[PDB]
Amino acid sequence: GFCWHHSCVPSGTCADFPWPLGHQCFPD
Amino acid sequence: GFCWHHSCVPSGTCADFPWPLGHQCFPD
Repeated sequence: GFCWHHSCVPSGTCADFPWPLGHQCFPD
Repeated sequence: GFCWHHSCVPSGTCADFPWPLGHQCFPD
């Protein structure tokens, strides 16, 4: 997961970012 | 901006993260 700007997402989250990141997941 | 997985997206980009983080943009 991670925390951004006062909210967090859990382990195993993925999200679509602009390129060059594209689809990324957040193991912690 | 936002850096992850050896890449960065530029200032002024956004992404949809799961609740509760939701829709966020990346000032730097």
